[PDB]
Amino acid sequence: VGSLNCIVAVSQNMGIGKNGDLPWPPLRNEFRYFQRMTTTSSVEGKQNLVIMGKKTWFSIPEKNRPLKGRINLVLSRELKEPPQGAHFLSRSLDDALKLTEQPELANKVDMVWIVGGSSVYKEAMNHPGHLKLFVTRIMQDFESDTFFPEIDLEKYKLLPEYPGVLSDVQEEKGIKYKFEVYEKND
Ligand SMILES: NC(=O)C1=CN([C@@H]2O[C@H](COP(=O)(O)OP(=O)(O)OC[C@H]3O[C@@H](n4cnc5c(N)ncnc54)[C@H](OP(=O)(O)O)[C@@H]3O)[C@@H](O)[C@H]2O)C=CC1
Ligand SMILES: CN(c1ccc(OC(F)(F)F)cc1)c1ccc2nc(N)nc(N)c2n1
Repeated sequence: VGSLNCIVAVSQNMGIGKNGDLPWPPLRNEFRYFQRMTTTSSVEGKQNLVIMGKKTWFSIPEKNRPLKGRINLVLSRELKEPPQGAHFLSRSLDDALKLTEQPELANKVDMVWIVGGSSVYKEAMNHPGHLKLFVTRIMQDFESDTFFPEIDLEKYKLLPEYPGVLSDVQEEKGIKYKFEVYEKND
């Protein structure tokens, strides 16, 4: 394993989802950023693993599942096999992270990316160890029914810079947004 990361886009009121989709209209360059960050692996011959909950998997349009060029793992205690198109299934986050140590993954996985939803983020964010959060701040309030867990700034430090992460305010479809990276080591 090459490390543990969360990536999310969040409104000003901490919203991430509404009725099975994002709260805001599609931001193409935000999606392009998500796909680049999650897919890009520096270790030759390895790929990244994306871990997501069951509702997040079904929120991706079927033509775009699995997320291409990544190993897709879904968390569910109800499902008996990965949902159709997905690669692995785990009943907990610890199980998923143990799975990466097993022979079928131990030499394949470079970065692990938690791509949502809320319960997955909350647990990962309180997981010991070095962890980065890649947060897109959507700089407006949007009505939401799913929210990002609190970021404890006593442990997570906002970085001044990060390679491959544009620093400046961005705007698509009249909506301003900014890419941030946070890091903890505990
Ligand atoms: N803005 C963004 O960056 C993102 C937005 N989204 C949006 O967020 C919403 C989906 O989020 P949310 O409702 O939080 O759903 P999740 O994706 O977290 O799905 C929840 C289901 O996942 C399973 N689950 C979650 N955590 C675990 C776990 N730790 N161990 C075992 N199973 C687990 C359970 O399945 P079971 O009941 O089968 O046990 C649970 O019912 C959607 O609206 C989606 O569009 C999603 C990701 C990112
Ligand atoms: C929910 N999800 C998602 C939804 C739909 C998709 O279909 C596709 F790929 F566009 F075809 C792909 C990814 C997203 C979408 C944008 C996201 N942004 C950031 N910064 N962080 C996340 N975790 C996130 N996750």
